[PDB]
Amino acid sequence: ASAWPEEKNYHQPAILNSSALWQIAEGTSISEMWQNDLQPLLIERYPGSPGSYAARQHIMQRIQRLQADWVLEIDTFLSQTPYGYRSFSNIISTLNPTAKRHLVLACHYDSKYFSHWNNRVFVGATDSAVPCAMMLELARALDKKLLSLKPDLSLQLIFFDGEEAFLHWSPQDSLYGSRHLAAKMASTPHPPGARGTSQLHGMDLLVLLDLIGAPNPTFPNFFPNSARWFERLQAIEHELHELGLLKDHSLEGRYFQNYSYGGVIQDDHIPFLRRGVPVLHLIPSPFPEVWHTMDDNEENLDESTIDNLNKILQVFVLEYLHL
Ligand SMILES: [Zn+2]
Repeated sequence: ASAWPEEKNYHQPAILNSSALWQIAEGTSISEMWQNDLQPLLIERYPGSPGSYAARQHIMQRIQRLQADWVLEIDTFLSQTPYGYRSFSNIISTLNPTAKRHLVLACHYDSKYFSHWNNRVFVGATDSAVPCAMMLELARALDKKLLSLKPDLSLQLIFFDGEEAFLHWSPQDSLYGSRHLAAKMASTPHPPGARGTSQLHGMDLLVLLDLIGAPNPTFPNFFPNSARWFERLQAIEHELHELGLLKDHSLEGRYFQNYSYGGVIQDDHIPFLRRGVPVLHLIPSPFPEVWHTMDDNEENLDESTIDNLNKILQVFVLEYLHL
């Protein structure tokens, strides 16, 4: 039996030089993302709501206008909830569907349900409207390079529905979309016609973005089997910084620090991690101060920090895909 599922263990990045880094920093526009990808998502969008629908259409429309050969799938399913049976819909955007391996970027597009309080509405700006916009901006910004993909390795984006609990977190009330998708992918032969390999074996790495957008985030290196990739994020941040390609940024206050975090954090990566998928969890610790508060809004977002992370992530993806 082919040993292709092991290729991910030996995969190395094709590192960009100074000139290329300058080009990537120049190619991303934080103001464009702000107006075209983020603001339309800053609305109430808990599962089943009109906003969930509007968000899903926004995300799909923005991917569909790109030149790259994105194949969009809406994975809709039912699940029991504290409010009875309900419908959910994950959004999966895939380049080269039959491609055996894919680097996967992900986040959740639902917003935690909260009844309006004193005319305030919860829109989860950092949680996770920004991660959503960041993935859209990356697809747009790297569009020309991704188009060239039209190593049997390509890219995939997942926007999970129902990451949030309807009440407070519990094993059964939360991670609706990811628990469902992880199970579906684990039982789907891949590539097509395969005898004993699944879509999960095809996942080179799950890079999950969550709670991004607040000032001074510090991301810990959570897992040893993705530690070398965390290292690459550190190196990229360091080099972009040294080249003067980051804004209001210092090494003392770097985002990717030299520290681990032993505990467990409940999030969409769990169902994948427990089935063996390598995970690079881009969630900060501590969480943003506005976490699950009506203040997790646009006003409290740190623009230059988001801009800096767009450059780091875009460089990471290009290097991973050898583009
Ligand atoms: Zn949340």
